[PDB]
Amino acid sequence: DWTSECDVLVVGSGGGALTGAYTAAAQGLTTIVLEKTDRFGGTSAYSGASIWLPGTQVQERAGLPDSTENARTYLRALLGDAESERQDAYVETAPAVVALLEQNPNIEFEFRAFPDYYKAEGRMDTGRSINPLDLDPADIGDLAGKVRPELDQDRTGQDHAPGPMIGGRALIGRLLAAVQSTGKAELRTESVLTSLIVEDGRVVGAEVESGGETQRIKANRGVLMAAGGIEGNAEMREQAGTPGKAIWSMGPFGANTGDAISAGIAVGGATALLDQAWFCPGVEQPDGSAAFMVGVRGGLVVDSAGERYLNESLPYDQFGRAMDAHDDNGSAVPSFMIFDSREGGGLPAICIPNTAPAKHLEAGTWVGADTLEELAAKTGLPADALRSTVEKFNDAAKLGVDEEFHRGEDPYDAFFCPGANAALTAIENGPFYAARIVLSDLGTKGGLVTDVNGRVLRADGSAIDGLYAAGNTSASLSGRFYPGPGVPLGTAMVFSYRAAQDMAK
Amino acid sequence: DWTSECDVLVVGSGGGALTGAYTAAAQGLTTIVLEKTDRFGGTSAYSGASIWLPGTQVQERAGLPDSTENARTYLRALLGDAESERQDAYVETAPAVVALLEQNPNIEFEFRAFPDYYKAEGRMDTGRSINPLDLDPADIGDLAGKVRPELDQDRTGQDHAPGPMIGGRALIGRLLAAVQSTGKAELRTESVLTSLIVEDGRVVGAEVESGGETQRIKANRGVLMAAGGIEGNAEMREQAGTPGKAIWSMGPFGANTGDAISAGIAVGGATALLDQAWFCPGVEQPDGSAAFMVGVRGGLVVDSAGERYLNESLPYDQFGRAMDAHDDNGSAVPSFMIFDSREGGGLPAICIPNTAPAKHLEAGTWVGADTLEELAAKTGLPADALRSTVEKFNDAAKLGVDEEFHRGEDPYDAFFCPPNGGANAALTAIENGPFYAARIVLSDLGTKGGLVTDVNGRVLRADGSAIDGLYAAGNTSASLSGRFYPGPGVPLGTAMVFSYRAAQDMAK
Amino acid sequence: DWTSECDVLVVGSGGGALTGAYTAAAQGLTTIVLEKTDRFGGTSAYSGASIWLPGTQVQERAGLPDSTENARTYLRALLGDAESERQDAYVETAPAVVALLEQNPNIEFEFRAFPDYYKAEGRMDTGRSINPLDLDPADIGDLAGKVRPELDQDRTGQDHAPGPMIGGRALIGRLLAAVQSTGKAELRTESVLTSLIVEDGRVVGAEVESGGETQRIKANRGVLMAAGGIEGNAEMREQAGTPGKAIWSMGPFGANTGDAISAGIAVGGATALLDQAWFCPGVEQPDGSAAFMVGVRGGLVVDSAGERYLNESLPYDQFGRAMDAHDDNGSAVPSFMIFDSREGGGLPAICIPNTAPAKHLEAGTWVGADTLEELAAKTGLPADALRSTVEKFNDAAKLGVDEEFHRGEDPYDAFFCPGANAALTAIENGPFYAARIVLSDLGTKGGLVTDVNGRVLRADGSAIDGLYAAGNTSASLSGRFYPGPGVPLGTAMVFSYRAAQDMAK
Amino acid sequence: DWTSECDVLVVGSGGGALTGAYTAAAQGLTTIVLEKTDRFGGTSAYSGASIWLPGTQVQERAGLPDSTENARTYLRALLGDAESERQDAYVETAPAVVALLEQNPNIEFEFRAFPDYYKAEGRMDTGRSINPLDLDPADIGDLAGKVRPELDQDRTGQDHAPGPMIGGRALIGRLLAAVQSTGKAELRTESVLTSLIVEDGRVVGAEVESGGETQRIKANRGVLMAAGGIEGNAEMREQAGTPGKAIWSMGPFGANTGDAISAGIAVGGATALLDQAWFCPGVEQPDGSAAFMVGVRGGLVVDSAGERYLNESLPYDQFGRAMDAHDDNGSAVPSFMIFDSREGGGLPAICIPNTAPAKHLEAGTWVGADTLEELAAKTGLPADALRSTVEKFNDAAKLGVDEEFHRGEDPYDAFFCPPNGGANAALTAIENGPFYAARIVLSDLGTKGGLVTDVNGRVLRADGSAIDGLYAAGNTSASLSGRFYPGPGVPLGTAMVFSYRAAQDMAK
Ligand SMILES: [Cl-]
Ligand SMILES: [Cl-]
Ligand SMILES: [Cl-]
Ligand SMILES: [Cl-]
Ligand code: NA
Ligand code: NA
Repeated sequence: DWTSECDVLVVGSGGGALTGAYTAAAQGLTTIVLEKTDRFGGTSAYSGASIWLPGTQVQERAGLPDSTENARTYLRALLGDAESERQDAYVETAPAVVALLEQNPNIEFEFRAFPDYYKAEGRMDTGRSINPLDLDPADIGDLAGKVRPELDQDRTGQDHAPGPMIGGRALIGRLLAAVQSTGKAELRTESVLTSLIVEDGRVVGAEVESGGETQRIKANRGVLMAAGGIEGNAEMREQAGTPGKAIWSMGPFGANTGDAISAGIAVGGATALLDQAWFCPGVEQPDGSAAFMVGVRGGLVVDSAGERYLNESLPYDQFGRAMDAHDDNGSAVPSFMIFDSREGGGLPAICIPNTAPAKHLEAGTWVGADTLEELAAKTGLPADALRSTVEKFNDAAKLGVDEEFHRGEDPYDAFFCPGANAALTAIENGPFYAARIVLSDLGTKGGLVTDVNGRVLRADGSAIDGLYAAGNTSASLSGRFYPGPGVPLGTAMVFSYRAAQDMAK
Repeated sequence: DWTSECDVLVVGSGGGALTGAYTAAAQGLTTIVLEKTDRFGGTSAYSGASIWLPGTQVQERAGLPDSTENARTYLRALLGDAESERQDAYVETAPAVVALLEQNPNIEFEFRAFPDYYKAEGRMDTGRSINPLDLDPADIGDLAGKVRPELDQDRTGQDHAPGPMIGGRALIGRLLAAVQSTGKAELRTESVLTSLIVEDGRVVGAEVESGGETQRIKANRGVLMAAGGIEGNAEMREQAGTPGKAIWSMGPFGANTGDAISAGIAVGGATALLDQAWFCPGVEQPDGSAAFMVGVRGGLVVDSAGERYLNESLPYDQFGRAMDAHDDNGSAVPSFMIFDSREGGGLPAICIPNTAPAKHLEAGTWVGADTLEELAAKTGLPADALRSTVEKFNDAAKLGVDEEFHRGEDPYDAFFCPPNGGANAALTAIENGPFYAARIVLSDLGTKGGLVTDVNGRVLRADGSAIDGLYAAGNTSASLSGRFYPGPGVPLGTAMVFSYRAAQDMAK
Repeated sequence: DWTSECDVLVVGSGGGALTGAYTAAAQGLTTIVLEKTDRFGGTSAYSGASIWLPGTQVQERAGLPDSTENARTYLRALLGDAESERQDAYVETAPAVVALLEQNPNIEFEFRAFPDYYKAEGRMDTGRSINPLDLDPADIGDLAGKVRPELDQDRTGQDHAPGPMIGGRALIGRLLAAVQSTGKAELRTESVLTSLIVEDGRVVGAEVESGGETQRIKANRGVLMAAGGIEGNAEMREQAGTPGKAIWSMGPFGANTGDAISAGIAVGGATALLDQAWFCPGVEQPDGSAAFMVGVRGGLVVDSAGERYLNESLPYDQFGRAMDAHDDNGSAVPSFMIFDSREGGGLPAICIPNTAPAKHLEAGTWVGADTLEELAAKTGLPADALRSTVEKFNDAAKLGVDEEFHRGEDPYDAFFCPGANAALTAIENGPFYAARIVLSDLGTKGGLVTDVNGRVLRADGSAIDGLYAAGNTSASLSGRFYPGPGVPLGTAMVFSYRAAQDMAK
Repeated sequence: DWTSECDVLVVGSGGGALTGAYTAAAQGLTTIVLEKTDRFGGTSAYSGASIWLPGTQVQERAGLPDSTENARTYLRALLGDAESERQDAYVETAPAVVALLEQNPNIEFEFRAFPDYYKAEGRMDTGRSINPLDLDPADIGDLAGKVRPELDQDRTGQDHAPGPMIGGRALIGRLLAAVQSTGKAELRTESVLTSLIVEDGRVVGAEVESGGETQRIKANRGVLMAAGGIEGNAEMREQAGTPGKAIWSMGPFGANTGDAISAGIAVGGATALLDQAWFCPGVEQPDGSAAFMVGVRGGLVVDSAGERYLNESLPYDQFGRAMDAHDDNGSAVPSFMIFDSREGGGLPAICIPNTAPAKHLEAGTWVGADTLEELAAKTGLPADALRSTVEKFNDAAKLGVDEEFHRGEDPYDAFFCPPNGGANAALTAIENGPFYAARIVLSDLGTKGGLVTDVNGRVLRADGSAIDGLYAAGNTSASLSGRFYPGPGVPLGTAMVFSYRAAQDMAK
């Protein structure tokens, strides 16, 4: 009947999942971690591993003037009372999560400056998020080769490049080492959750595919599903009304297809926010995929009418949401980023992965021209509107003020730029370029409804015993907002920890 | 006649070239740097930026027990008296080069452990080489985007990945910022030396292609040619008898085609060591290129007879030279690296660039099999020999001693191995299938033959006389190291010292 | 005539002096540093090496929300307009000093939390001061053995203990290595300034004793005198009306006897603030010296009448100034710190150097008793007043409020303490102890009048050509205030730098 | 009858004792720790807290190429088959001890480079030992003040200096916090074991003095005696034939007077190796005591005949043993360390505690002179021999080779030497006067002879049988290392492994 048995079954291997697994395994509960693909970490591995866990011992070490209450105030100011109990659990539990994790020899974080994303009471203009320290891959042995590589390697048929493991690779490599060190955890790759097993109304285990064979794994205390969102599943996204496209998602291709959300729905779990994502502008690639565009430091962006319609320096989720709001049957998706040869043909932003300009020009995702009139012809933009847009923006750059969209009036805008306003630079030294910008995502954020301890709830608010969800398998407490750097990982980690604690009671 | 004029004309933009440029420009000499391609740095940018500049203030700050004389002793012990004057200039000048460079706010180095490569008096088992600190690209402005990206990006149609600039990218980014900061230097890309201009027997400038137009650039004090070797030029390699192949070279494809060496020969420069390179084993790629294989930590290697013939843990140049020495009509090039599934299908070494196993297996550069007999059939190796080779190696791993090739009896062999191995961290049994065989070819990190030079980088004629106004350093010059790669950073260290000395000579 | 020549002659080898020397030597000026004793560093070597240099790249790395203007506002709020130009130069120049120093491979700093000392607009409750990184003594070669050792070694006939060089020893060891690295500087020990040499009204060099021989050293650009204060000169202190005593000073015994201040007076330099010091409470030692008492976390303090008279948690300079104000009798100098056995007999504060309780008890600097009545008899304190004082304090601890002196109503009070108020802890588990507390100092702060570039001024405000002063050789811009951690070193370093820059013009 | 009762009674509070206590208390056994003095930690607190626990998770996290088997090979190569079972238990159990301890939130270690002490198969030239992380005293509350301070404070009437707790202070502070955190342990100071209580041939408890009153404490599972060696007991040392002197021992004055070893003998425990110690050269102090001399980086050493007789750069135990071997009725004890004014009068080594040169000169433990002839007169050395010895050594320094004692031919010798020496960083000419001679005596870091034990720490009788209920570890026990100090951290590492194993045995 049962192929194996454990106390805590964890589905997925991102930051949340591994934090849940660690929490369970470190207090003596036998734990099995199931990863679908041949690598641990998912999108978490791709990430910069900024983590929004405020008011902890990490920020105390840095002498940061902030607190749990200040962070609570910020969330409340942005999110309102919707999900206030989960907002409270999120900020209140951050210190304990960080304390537990840093008690492991394989884990250490530090504060790294990066501004919160909205002007509101409680905002930190320099940020409050933390990051794992760089990791020498030699220091975790055979685990390094099981961590998913960064986007710049993973989508070009490559494994890790020669430096240290940084960002998400450090996060996942350190979490894995921690989980392994407990001696209470079994880490499996190529093991796919297919359905949950329910007895007398309680989730008691799961059915799983690996090795072509199907298995049944018993979970005495519970199942934590932290297996990502629906971002890779075009059908679910289209049914939910999610903007963007699977092909533009920055999740690992084919990994996060909503399997855990579906398995949860099948046993009665309610869902929410399925039309929402962690949005970002994406630089369209030759193969139809996208690259995360972050840290804009020049150029401007136009809709298909050749006009500016947003502050290009906006945090990525707000940028993406403005694309979607402006879009009318494709007038803003794609949009076009217009820039000159100031950076030798390079686009003035950080693009992940970072495809050379020559490949884009060869494929036609970018076009270049000696004049704006010619650029307009090649892109389908109106020449007069485009010329007029650029002249107006260049006047704004001269004055150092953008009266139309107020670019360069916020610490986030200034943060990425080294004239009168560092964020406003004239577009004037040809050749000129236009890059297609699409509506990408860093995962979706809709999913199973959960309570403050990660328990999956039915439509009436009752808890499905034995079943927990966190990360993008769960509907985010953040609703339509991306409050600052590290919220996706921070929420994932806090609720995975709380789920494991609940299972331990 | 002249399109522009400067005091010091530098051809190339690797570590050496930029160090020469900095040295000239920082003491007031107007300098022009010509880079052939659209990015600065060449192979130097690809490098790990380990630099063998011993006995300097950098190693003092690490409390390293070493000195100029200890380093001199090591070179002498390996190289003998051949080029002893240039050996002396190399070690004696290192401290002044480092001191000059670290004076610049854009440049700082630190010691990083990595062992010297030969057992000899003066060897540092932990190393003595230094590296530039990681560099936030934001700290050098628009120069970051002009630095050539790492191999793992540059050969897949990509620009820099998101972290800091490290290794060669930090080296070149910092050097460029230093050169720019002088206010005496002009840095040019897509500018190609075609020939040297000689008046009354003196090199007085150069002819250069850029923008489809040809230019003539006057050099009042001299021309420093640090434009790399012949690695990318199959013809020059074949004429010279150089082993390996241009496509297997780890230099940037098409950059280093021996142009400066040819230009030097054309004005009377003598050459030497043209059959020599900085060799390394390369993991054959699906497209016929190679990947630098360094830091071997498992597996074994066989020739086409299914037998071991070298210590697989040898420093890369010695490994390469052993392939070439063993090779008889292709019996050792390619060789086959045999490994098991201990690392989940990964090859137990550092491969640059790091192509995923699945691509290799799809292309057939690697083959996998559940047994050795089958692995032998898929590679052409004799099954009995292969099986026997692996059993014997596995016995050696059990005992912790390799009596046949003495692998794991040297700090270099140990340095790259992970913990919790056996008796000998370099000897790990090949026993948990599936088993794999990867083709290994004779790659290079540049060639090291070229124009004959003196202690101040001046290009010499066959009779030993100096061609006035003409200097060479880096792989445009014949290396003082001859047939030896003494330790980490010798190619960059020699390039940097002699570029500095050339610029100092021009300043007299 | 002249024994040697240099561009810049620096007298002293504390943080200021070496920073001045570095600034000169790093831009090509030949520099000679003269240290009186056989070790470099003076009191600076003894220090914790907290440095109040606000709004620099160091605090930017830590994401600290502060700025030059915020720091300027704080000084102005405390100090008023007296010395406003020098207040401006101090805060405005801090970034450049830090930038120059961190450009040297031997120097790096980091922010370390430690609150500013007064409630006022611009205060950083977590601080804004910075510290040199720990230094492995092996990394600076033979220089390590030329750095003065910490107080816990230096006053017991010892050289450096085995760990890294930290605090002032790291500051001085890194500054020395930086100065040496320039190849433009000569570092001399056992070389004592005796008088300045003036030609045509310009200071052109100095007369110096070393090796029993007197020398004359020519200074082409100038002489920087950063040779400490008058703290070790009982006569100068008495003449000036400086409270405390030379033996109680935490300066190195006999080093800082006001030599440079006298030499300056002798060529026409005006002086100011000579009755002022950087004050601190000191734990009286068996040999009549003192130990810096900092980070009070328990106990209470009484005058000779057995009554509390100050907030015992005050920053040290305010504590010291309150002792002096209350002491119109020897009634407050000594005072008595009353504590119980909560810390096993240890005094609840940090004492530098840290003499064992058993030595104090043996010498009678401390007394112990099973009751307060007996403690009073052994100390001379009135028993009833003492008992009553402790009971009242204990009631305050119970309520969590000290109505009499408002202890525990400030971030500085809280910072050092791990009931209702962490700073108020009942004194109730015997045996009970009384330790004598005297009015110590961390150097005096009166001296030669100087301008924004460190030039020594005459009584009419005119500058004595060729002559500069900084650190405690100079009258501090801070007047009667110690604004926060690192002001003594920060002012010393900024004005030494500015002096060297002025000499370079 | 019984004053109190516990499952496991631990005598002593050094690293071993507290590790035993933790092991017992963390798995639910009630534990009482008895410390004789008013501070916890003993010599362990004084130590650098290097710990030789190879092949554990700690060295894995540093990527160190080493293993259990490599370590086993090293011990076997030095020690031979004598105590091979205990050698095996030591290396095999290290990982589990580390794992258990690092599971506690108060404990974390890291690898720190420091070479193993002998040239032999399995030596790590960089070392394999680990150290506790620096500890903020605020993180363990009232326990910090109960930890014995470092030597540089403890022997001058001082408590902890102002930095973090490091070395032994960190080790003991973290262990204490871990023990306390179990909620199963009672930590007592000023509680002195006087004798063991035996019923029907089983040790069932102990008699203990504290508060002037005598107590009887029942131990249901057993008594672990980890109360140090005989180092502080001149009578026991003289009876055993131990070289050195109590007054020169680096143990805390009066703490380790062999009380547990005597108590064990009294109930039938056999003893071994009582004439052995963990030896070191000691710089003789004004008060007749000594200071650990480690990390020699200059000077030379002579016997009373003014001649060199050993490699001065030898690891401390080998240095000490060479003094003892050469000594003939005081010809080598004291020896004289001869040095010049290169370091301003400082002795070229690390001395713990670090008494200023002026105090030595004032007391006459050191003498200074402008010439070697005079230095000789003041020390009782022959002038000609001394002069000749120094001239010969200076020639060796010039050549960079010491043909007589081969100093500077080993990674340990090099490890402590600053840069920019000459040919050999360990050999520096003695030539810039004044010249100094410092008296060097035969100090110790504890003795290593004591009660015979098995792989689980059980005290054995002369016939090899185990005394039920009785365990010993650390220097209360005879060391498995015999006459050898294999590398850094062996005294603490053995103490900790056998204390853990004893507690595990008691838990069965
Ligand atoms: Cl983020
Ligand atoms: Cl190299
Ligand atoms: Cl301060
Ligand atoms: Cl040791
Ligand atoms: Na790539
Ligand atoms: Na001391």
